[PDB]
Amino acid sequence: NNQNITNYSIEENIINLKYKIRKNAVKKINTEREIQQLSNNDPNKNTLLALKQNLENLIHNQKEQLKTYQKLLKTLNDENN
Amino acid sequence: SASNNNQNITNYSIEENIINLKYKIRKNAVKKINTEREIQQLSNNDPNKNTLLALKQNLENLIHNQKEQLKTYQKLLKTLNDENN
Amino acid sequence: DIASASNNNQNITNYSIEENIINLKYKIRKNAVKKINTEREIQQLSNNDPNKNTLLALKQNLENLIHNQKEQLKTYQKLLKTLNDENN
Amino acid sequence: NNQNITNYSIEENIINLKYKIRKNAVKKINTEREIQQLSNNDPNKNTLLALKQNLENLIHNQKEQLKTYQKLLKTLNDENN
Repeated sequence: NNQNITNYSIEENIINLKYKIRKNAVKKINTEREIQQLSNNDPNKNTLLALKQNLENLIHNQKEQLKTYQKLLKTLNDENN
Repeated sequence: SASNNNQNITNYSIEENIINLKYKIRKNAVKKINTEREIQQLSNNDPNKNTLLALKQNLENLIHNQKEQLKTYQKLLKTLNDENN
Repeated sequence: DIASASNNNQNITNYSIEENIINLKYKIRKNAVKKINTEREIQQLSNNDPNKNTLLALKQNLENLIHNQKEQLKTYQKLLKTLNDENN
Repeated sequence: NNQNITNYSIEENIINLKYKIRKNAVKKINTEREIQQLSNNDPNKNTLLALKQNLENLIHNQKEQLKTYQKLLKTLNDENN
């Protein structure tokens, strides 16, 4: 009479986030890289920096998705664990 | 001679990224719907209510930043499929 | 033991899983469109071009992705009928 | 000209794939360990089996999309340009 894997579907959603976070971080750094190699370019330099910014927010929103799943998994395995 | 393509591969890489955001947006609208419903099948007390509430708010930002991501990727290729630099 | 079936009240079994299947449904539909694109640029392409090979090297794997995603959906779905929604 | 934006877009598909493969790898390993749960051949061990093995198919599939993209980006240093 024990829940089987139990804290499993929330374990792997946490993993999915860590690796989505570090991914778009790498993507972010590579957009800024690209932006820098462009100098007084055309209407691509400003489109990229928007895309860069969009990535920063996507990273913030995923970090708080993570913190919840993270902080929540410390909750349900509170007392009696 | 000239072979005026080169951009061949980047119309491609932008279209597929556009497709991706369009289906992510619609996918997350469902997740938001689902979330609002389990909220409603929950107590006014239960802590997991507050968790769900937040994951819904985070889902409201996500959809919004993916609308913005979409518009962008559009713009980049969108009109400026017009030989810029 | 045998009190009424309030499993439908407050549980993250209906949840967590539910979300994963919604994820798969829409990845399946996304990749179908993506493959349709690849079918299309393979139609408008050359038959001797360098891109026909890469494009004709991307559809392929989207076909297998679509198949492996359809199977993932049956599984997670089977894991749905099995627990709550006990086949009715 | 204008090939900076193109090396960018391929690179962004490439970075997205490295991390999808890496993420899908972590999920297999963690599904390799947990699938030897605790002998007690329970029901949901059947489900973890299928899940894990569709991870292998995902990984091998991403690994192919990414070599191509990598091979494609490679079409730039030397040969072309």
